[PDB]
Amino acid sequence: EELFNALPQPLQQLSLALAGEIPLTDHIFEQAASTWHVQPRSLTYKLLDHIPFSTPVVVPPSIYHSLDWSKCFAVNQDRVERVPTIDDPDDVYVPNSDIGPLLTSLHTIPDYGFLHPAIENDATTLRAERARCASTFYKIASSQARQVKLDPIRMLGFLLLVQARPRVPSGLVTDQPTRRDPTQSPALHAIWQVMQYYKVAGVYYAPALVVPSGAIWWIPPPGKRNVVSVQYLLTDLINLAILAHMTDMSPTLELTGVLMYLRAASSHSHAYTLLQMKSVFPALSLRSMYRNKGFGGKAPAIEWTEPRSKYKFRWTGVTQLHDGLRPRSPSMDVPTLEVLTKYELVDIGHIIIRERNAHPRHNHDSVRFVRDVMALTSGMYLVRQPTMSVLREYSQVPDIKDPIPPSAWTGPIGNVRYLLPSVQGPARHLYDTWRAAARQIAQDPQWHDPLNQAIMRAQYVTARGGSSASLKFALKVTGIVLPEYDDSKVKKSSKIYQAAQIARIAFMLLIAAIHAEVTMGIRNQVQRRARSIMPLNVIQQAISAPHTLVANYINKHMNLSTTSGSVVTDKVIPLILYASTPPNTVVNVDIKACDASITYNYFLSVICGAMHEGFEVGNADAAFMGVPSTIVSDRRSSVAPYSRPISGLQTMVQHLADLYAAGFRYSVSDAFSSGNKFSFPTSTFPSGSTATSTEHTANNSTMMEYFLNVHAPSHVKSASLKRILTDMTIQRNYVCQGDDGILLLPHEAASKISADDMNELLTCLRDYGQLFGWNYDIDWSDTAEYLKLYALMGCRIPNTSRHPPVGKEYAAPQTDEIWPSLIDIVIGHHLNGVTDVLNWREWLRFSWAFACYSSRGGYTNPKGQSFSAQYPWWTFVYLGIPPILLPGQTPFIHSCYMPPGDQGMFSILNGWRDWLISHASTTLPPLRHNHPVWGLSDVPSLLSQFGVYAGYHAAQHYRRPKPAPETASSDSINQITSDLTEYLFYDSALKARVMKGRYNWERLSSSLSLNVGSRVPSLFDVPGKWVAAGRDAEKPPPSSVEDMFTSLNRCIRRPTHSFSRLLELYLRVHVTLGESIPLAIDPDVPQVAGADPANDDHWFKYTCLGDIPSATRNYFGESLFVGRVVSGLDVEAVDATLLRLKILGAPPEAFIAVLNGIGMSDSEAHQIAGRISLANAQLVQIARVVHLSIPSSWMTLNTGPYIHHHAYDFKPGITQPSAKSRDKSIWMSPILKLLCTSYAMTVAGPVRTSIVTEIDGSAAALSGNLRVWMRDV
RNA sequence: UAUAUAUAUAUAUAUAUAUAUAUAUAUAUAUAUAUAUA
RNA sequence: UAUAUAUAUAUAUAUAUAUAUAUAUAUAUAUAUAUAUA
RNA sequence: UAUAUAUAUAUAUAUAUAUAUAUAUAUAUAUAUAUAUAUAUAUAUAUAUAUAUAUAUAUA
Repeated sequence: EELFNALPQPLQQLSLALAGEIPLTDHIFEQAASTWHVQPRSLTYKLLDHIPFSTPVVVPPSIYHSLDWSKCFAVNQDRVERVPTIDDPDDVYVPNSDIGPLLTSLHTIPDYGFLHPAIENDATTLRAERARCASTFYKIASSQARQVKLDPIRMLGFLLLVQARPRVPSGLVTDQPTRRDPTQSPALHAIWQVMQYYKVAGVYYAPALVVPSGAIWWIPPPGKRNVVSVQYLLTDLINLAILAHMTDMSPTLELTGVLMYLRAASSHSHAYTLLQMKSVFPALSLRSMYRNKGFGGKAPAIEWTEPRSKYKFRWTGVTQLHDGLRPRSPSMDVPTLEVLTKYELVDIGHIIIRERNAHPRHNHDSVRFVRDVMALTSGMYLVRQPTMSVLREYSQVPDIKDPIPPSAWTGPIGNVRYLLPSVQGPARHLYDTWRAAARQIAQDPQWHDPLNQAIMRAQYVTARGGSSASLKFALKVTGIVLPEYDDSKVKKSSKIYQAAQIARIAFMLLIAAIHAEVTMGIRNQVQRRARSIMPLNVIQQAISAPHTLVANYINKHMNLSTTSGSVVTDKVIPLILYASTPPNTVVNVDIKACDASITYNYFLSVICGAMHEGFEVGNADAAFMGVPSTIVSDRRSSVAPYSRPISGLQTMVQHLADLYAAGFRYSVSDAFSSGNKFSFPTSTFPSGSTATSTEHTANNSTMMEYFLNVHAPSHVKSASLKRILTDMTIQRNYVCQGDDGILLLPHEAASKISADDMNELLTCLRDYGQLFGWNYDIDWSDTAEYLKLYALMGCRIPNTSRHPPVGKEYAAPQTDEIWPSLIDIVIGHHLNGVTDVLNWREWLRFSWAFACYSSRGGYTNPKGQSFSAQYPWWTFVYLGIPPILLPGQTPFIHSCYMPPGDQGMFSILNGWRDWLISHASTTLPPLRHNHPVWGLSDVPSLLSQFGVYAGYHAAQHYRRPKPAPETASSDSINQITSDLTEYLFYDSALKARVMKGRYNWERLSSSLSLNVGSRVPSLFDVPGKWVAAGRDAEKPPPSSVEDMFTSLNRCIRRPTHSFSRLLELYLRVHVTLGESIPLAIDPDVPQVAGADPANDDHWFKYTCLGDIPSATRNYFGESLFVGRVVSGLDVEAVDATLLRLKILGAPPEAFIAVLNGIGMSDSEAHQIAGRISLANAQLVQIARVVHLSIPSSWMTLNTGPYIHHHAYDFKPGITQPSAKSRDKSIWMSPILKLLCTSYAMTVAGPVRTSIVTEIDGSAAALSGNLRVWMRDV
């Protein structure tokens, strides 16, 4: 491969290491990283010359047809709009224009350019129209290019490097070498052809270059001109090329994707063109697979347990597939082909359909094909001008087909109107439901509990926030002089900052401020319009409390919130799998825009009236959250009007209804556009975070229930449909979360419902939603779409396109981040490639290349010095990336499921133990006195020679700079503290409780001499945590950066030869692997697409353990003792301390002090303390006391039973008696089991039984040291 | 000039039957290559 | 040279899918004729 | 409306006193580490004295 010869020497070495030829070393690790940072990026394109492509792809010159930008922008009413070219009002995206004329030249790199300083000045100072339009166009065009985790060229360099040389085979019988090869990929050939336009003297000038402040462009010569779309096309091509290789797809499918992108790029508005024909691929493949005759195969047999509210499922065998079970819904070929005819891409459909017809039976190949084809959709984070986005989304109002007549209301109650009893229909149903819930909320001593009140107030504060300026204005307007703490370096717009200002003020004085402006933000998306973030101010968030509370009660006490408890997201996995099984018919539904359709004229007025009436049952004089009862005029009786008191809850409703009727008033201040901030109101619900899911899920459930039980039976025609539609209820037939929803039909007896009845049913539902202005957007394709998860016949399909390898969202014109953060990006990037099942061997190779580039970085003072550093590669091992090849071992023996942290280290060393010991003896002189785990052979020196300690400690170092304090600012720190504590401790009982607990605790901890300095979670530190978070949200000063680099280097250079005490002790255990465990399911049945004999290790791991989490006796430790806690503190810290105390045998008052330290009253403290026992605790619950946790990668596997009865901590016939844990086994055995299973999961291949065989020291010695360490911390 | 109904012709779509072509799967025969045995 | 296994090609048979042609039925559009109304 | 004088209030500057916070220096106490000195114990080396053995020289 001449390309391998083209690489420079260090990169050739790195490629050899990645191929598994040689063990990786820090030396070559640096040489590769360094040289990448010094050579120009264009050379990566230069590498493409040495690929003899043989693919049938032609790049039409139609691409280079820049449409003039001047006609794509205009300003009216002093705002820069997009003025769409086509008559479609949605063409509001970046056009296809030549950016060239707007460029100057840089002094550093003369070839590339940036915006004219003249243009931006005139747009800023003169507000000149054309200047502003040019600026806006330049800003957004640059931003669209910036939507990548790093420069795409670097990723392309990674792909070439790994693909430059075939990987060496391992000894495994399932290690199939790659079937795909270069010179056959249409993507790379396409990149070659298109890039031929950008060379002048064989130099291959990149069309653009991304920088921290955005992206720069190259000035074209007089002959040529660069269209911004080309850059986007390159990114899509590179992303597709990487994905195709990792997914190992046929070149034909990649060919179709290339043609797909080219056609989109040829026309104007590359983004808009792609967006229009988005769903073509899933419709062609996923929605229509088995609509033929030769159907068959094996399918999972999943059963839903009787208490369906618990969402518990059981795998109970397999089911043979046959024609009677084949999908009933019509295919999707006709509409898709009709759409494709518009863009004359019918060939793509013909190719896809013909290829699809080669999979008549459901098996691994079929789903693998589906996974690959669905991976063809564009992975670009689309971005448009926020001004257009806000103008296009919130300009919608629902259309009600039968409005509530005005005569249907009673007389006013000051603001609200009650609903007349004579009114029926869905509105009546909605009214009663909310009213009933309001009644239940009304009398509930759960509130007025001071602890619960603390939870609600604390829930309102986060590091982020907004609308602070509106807050300061509104209160200053009403004569309220708020405090300030600027010297305490914390952002004013933080929700924390405004909360501190409010602490002292009597609440009712603030009531006028709730009718104030709210700022807004935008977050871009991959396959849809960008999302919206609308953070209310703290006061508004407080007022809306009743709305949330009632919604919560509706959810938690009707359909159990339809999984909106979100305890572990994986509970939806078995649900959709069950929903997609052949015996069941499922329908996917979701509100078209629930945020935009909920409104006051129809919905909120009804809810407000119901809540206000529902609160009538209760003491009319009972203040709630500092809101006192007031007098309101009642005008229900025209003959006898009067005024009566109303409780604080009702007063809240009175104002809340007023606000909703007035409509939200937003203020847009987009930065990408130029000087165009303004404010306009809308009825669109905020819906900026999970706090909105409760309301929409409640209304979603309510309307669905009424439709099923009342509207549909009264209106449908088919008698058979009526027969099956009856005996159906939401609690066992429907789930939802926000707009999203799933509806599944009762099992038709050995049969399926007529599509005719389905059409009748679906039609009526659409009309039902049309009544009150909900577009239901339903579909029926015998698949499962819920929370962006896809299941087909009980097999999960990872939609990889939603996690593009290169793409990353950036919501601001500047990246605003520092170099070390890139490491965390790499770690998160790699995990997705594990969550989604890719070719695990090749994905690992690519990951290391990414890591190598990220391993190095530098910084420069605003005026002064530069700084630099880089990590030894062992860091990434500690961070959770398996090594490819260790010295003395064979490559590719470590599975991706290897746990991060100490566990991964221990497992690696445990396997590597014997070779290290023997090799150290030959190579080095013995150490001077005996070692606990090692002999005299002195492996630690060898590890230092490998730089293991350097990497091990380097990964421990922090990666974000720290802000500095000040003393007059500390007066503000105290002022900030005092007020935060004041806001937290509204009453006095909590303060007395915490103070008593803290005083007793330190007294006990010192006098009993457990230890001193134990940072125990307590409420007094919660404000401190808030303050630190608030100060951290600020951009750090350069001095902090310099401290980081210096500290990091010193930590790297310091010669240390010891791990943490825990890892040192963990090495004392010897673990061995026996035979394979009995299988969970039939290996024939596919469960996750791509986890097949080709991708062996995933296929092994899933097959052995089974995917369905089925903790019938374990419950994965979710039964934490402290169900109710305040924000800021960590439950996982609290229970760990409690168990640690219990193991240490502390006296009960120690528990009492600790519990009282977090607000628990003495009585409940005793009650809680009594529950603490080593028996009822779960394996993971107790094992976490020493930070032994379950890796996130395991959350999709049924590891419970294995850990329970497959990891033998003491097998009688194998273990040495020295390792017998004896009585301490009650808390020793879980630790050993966790270590054992971690090692077993580390190695590749099938899961084997794990057995402790020996502890070098006695088990007693191990337990004693552990108790010491537990007492120390 | 227009609307409605009926008949006839032509075009398009859907269903069924027959013929031809192409693709895929399975079986059998023949040829060629590679491996093993004699 | 023969046997056995694997791969590829060609021929024949059977099944499935798609396309094209012809026939029949149904729907829609257009033209022409006839009737009725304006 | 203005000027001059006196009194009172508010703001700004400067000086002095008191309180609180932060930094620096000095003193005292306590803990830990290192060095040195003195005493006691054990080991090793060297020197001197006495006894015994062996070798060599001289005398009888």
